[PDB]
Amino acid sequence: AQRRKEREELAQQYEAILRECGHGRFQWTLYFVLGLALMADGVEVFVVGFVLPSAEKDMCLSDSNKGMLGLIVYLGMMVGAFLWGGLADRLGRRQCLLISLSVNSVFAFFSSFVQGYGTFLFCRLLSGVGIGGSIPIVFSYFSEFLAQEKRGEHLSWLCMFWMIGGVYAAAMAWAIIPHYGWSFGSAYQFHSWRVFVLVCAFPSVFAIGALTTQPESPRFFLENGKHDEAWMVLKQVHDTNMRAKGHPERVFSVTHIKTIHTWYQRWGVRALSLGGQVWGNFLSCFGPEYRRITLMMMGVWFTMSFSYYGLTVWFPDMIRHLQAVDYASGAYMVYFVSFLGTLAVLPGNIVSALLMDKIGRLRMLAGSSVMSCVSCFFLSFGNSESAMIALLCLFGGVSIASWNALDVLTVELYPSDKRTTAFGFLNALCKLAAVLGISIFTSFVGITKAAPILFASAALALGSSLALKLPETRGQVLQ
Ligand SMILES: COc1ccccc1NC(=O)C[C@@H](C)Cc1cc(C)cc(C)c1
Ligand SMILES: Cc1cnccc1CN1C[C@@H](c2cc(F)c(F)c(F)c2)CC1=O
Repeated sequence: AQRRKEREELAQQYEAILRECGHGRFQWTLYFVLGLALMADGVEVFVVGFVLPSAEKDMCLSDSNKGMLGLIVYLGMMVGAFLWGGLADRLGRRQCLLISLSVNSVFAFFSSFVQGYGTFLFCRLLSGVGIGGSIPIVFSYFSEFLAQEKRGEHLSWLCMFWMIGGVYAAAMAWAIIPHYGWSFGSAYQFHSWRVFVLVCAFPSVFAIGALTTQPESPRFFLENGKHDEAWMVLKQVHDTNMRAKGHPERVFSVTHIKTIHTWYQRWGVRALSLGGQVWGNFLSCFGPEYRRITLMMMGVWFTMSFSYYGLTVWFPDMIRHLQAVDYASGAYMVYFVSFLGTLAVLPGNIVSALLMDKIGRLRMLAGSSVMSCVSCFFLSFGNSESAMIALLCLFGGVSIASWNALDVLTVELYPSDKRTTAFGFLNALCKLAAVLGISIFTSFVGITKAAPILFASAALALGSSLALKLPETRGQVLQ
């Protein structure tokens, strides 16, 4: 009872202080810094989705060792998302993001020098574990600096870096290793998979370097009884914004902010305390206040991720089938399709950013889910490569807005002390949905076109039906 009152006062005062600080240079600099980490995450997603499965053909492997790489790295990403999301509520957003990016970079670097398939599997699994935690931490970290007036608009532009990371991975795959033999022979002669792996690790290193310059989230400090650090961070934000805008004479007027109050044996007891706190935070999401919201968010996230990652493997096989049919009358195609998808998402991002705070998160999510279902059903009517590409671009452009709205809802539906835990759980569920979608839609290669399309459309329809029951968060202070 007392704690809820104190946290409500803290949220109100934090929104007032964010309004006093304003929006400007600091927020955009942090936006680029966190976009670097999102770009690294997109690079890893593309590498798991397209590079490794094609490389498995070159690396002669048994029938048992066909799906192995992608499956196990996605499982590592699923584990890491939950782990780092849980730890971010206890150690801090910046600290856990730095640790996860360091793990990802170190093991991506190590994977280049391996001389075995199993060692490469191990290194890439650990790299996936490191990279899994980026999205929840990045989104919560950036949201805790945005006022309620335009938080949704500024959060909607974060996925462009994920798209750019996918495009960068596709371009580097096409350039460094086009139709080459992935063997553990390459001799690191530039056109090598080792060189490709080394180049793919640059965004993570740059993200670490940039993130070392940014301050920890002051909301985390306030929620954990660190008044002075949060005050210093807020003063830094205010001074940066006012100096950038040409008003260095303005003085930060905030005085006091509401605050909430052998070696291996010690490490063990501290780690047990951390684990207990993380488990308690996870179990709190299924309490009487948040259980229904958690279940509905789980359903919507699972359906959207399942449909998207099913289509990501269904579409290239359909393109290959159409090309074969035309002929009977690789990497560059994937890169071109990724570039076109990144271009087509941009109008959807513009519309979502401009309408999120104007019409609300619920209407955006519902309309975009309905349009995504309609476009997924429309995908079945294409009968040529160009028509299929245009329909997929339309589907992506209409569907990205639902993802943006769901990110905003996930940020705003949970309290600050458990936001990253809930987001990490939902992102791990999304990774599981991606695994299931890829595995199931791979079995559909030999059957027909219509059935996978109908399956994905039904999943999107279920997600749209579930989206209607979520509560609206527009106009509220950040919990
Ligand atoms: C920007 O890409 C990516 C980003 C991150 C990871 C992978 C990719 N790339 C793909 O997954 C290939 C292709 C299916 C992307 C795509 C998606 C949509 C909805 C429409 C279009 C035209 C392309
Ligand atoms: C950035 C992000 C934020 N929150 C959760 C997950 C993510 C990462 N994404 C984006 C999603 C997506 C949706 C689309 F409709 C597209 F067209 C597209 F290309 C990609 C798929 C995914 O896993």
